[PDB]
Formats: sequence, structure tokens, C-alpha cells
Amino acid sequence: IVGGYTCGANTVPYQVSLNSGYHFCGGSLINSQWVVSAAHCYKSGIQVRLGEDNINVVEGNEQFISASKSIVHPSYNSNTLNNDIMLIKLKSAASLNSRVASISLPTSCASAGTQCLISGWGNTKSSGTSYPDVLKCLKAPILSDSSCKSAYPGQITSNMFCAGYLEGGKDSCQGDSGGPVVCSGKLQGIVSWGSGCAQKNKPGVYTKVCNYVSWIKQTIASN
Ligand SMILES: NCCc1c[nH]cn1
Ligand SMILES: [Ca+2]
Repeated sequence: IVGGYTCGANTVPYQVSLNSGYHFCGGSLINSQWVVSAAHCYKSGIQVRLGEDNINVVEGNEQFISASKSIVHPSYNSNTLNNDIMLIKLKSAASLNSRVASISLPTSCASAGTQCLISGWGNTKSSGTSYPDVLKCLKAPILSDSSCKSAYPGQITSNMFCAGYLEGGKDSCQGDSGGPVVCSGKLQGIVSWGSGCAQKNKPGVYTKVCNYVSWIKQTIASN
């Protein structure tokens, strides 16, 4: 997260870190056994880390649970990043509490102008490279479809939205991939892609989760 703030330990209780020897992506806990992330975060040997603040230090609220299976969206295209969504099932159910909690799925799509919270352990620099150990947060509005398409000609599908600031300075970045965009207590987005970070007229692009609720529910119900 570039131009954000330190969230505070366990203040974003649905935020997970995906770890394969190291943090490589964010995710969102949506029930005791399931995490939603980006399809471009797919790899084998995933351990889900819940209750994290400092990802380099065991602080006492963590639960580390190995993934039993991952399900990339059937229509995910890695070239265009269309349908950039994946489900991860935990080998055992997380113990839910005030610091490890699920986030609700949307019942309807959020509009341009809706204020959201984007979070992650990604790069905090727009030119250089610096990775924080503690969770970073950014409050950001959803941008209009028209401004999103104008920012990225030929690249924005009906399964994507832009959020952030056309002036630059505040954005998600490398390592935030797969993490949450939460608006009014609903998971509306997944950190998906952009052109660099926090650059003028290049806001972050997010997977439009409301399009996937039926798939998520049906997949969970049979797996
Ligand atoms: N807005 C950029 C988010 C991102 C994803 N991967 C790398 N960067
Ligand atoms: Ca920790």
C-alpha cells in the first residue's frame, strides 16, 4: 500500500497473508474454512496465516492453517486478468474471534463514489521498494466505469473496477495482490492489477466480487 496508514494490529480481522515460505499475497476470510484471493496468486504449498499484524514476528493472535485445495475461477485468463478470483479451502476450520473474523459477501454491487478500505503488506513506495512488516490500510473511493476505462483503454472488463485517486500518490502495490477491498462491511473487491503504483491517472484495478457471489456460494456448498 502506497500513501496509506498503519491499520493497527488485528483491526482488519478478515485480512489473511498467504505464505509459501514467505508472504506472497493477501486474501480475505469469508467463513471458517474458506479464503478468497486473486487467481494470479495461485501456487502450490500455500499456508494461510490469519490474525497477522507483523508478518515477521509471532505476536500471539495468529492461526497458521495449510490449504487443502485451491480453486481458480474456471474462466480466469492470466493474460487479460479477466475473472481474477480464486478460492482456497483450509485444512481445518479457523477459530473465529474478534481478531480472526470473516467478511460478508456483497448482496449487490457497490457504486462509483463508494468509500472502501484496501489493505495489505505490499510495497509502500511508488518508485523504490520498501516492504512493511505490519498491515497497511488505505481509504479509497470506487471510480466510475468511464474514468476507469479512460485510464486503461482496452483493458477494463465488466469484472473489474478502479478504486483510488487519479492524481496518484495513494494506491495498492506489489504484495497487496489478492487482498480485500471492503466497502460498508462487504467484500467488493480483490487487489488485481495496475500500471506501477500510485501513478497519476493509473489507479488500482480490482476484481468485481459481486459478479462472483453465486460461484463462490455454489463452490463452497460442494467442496
Ligand atoms: N495497484 C497495483 C496492485 C498490484 C497488484 N500486483 C502488483 N500491484
Ligand atoms: Ca505475526
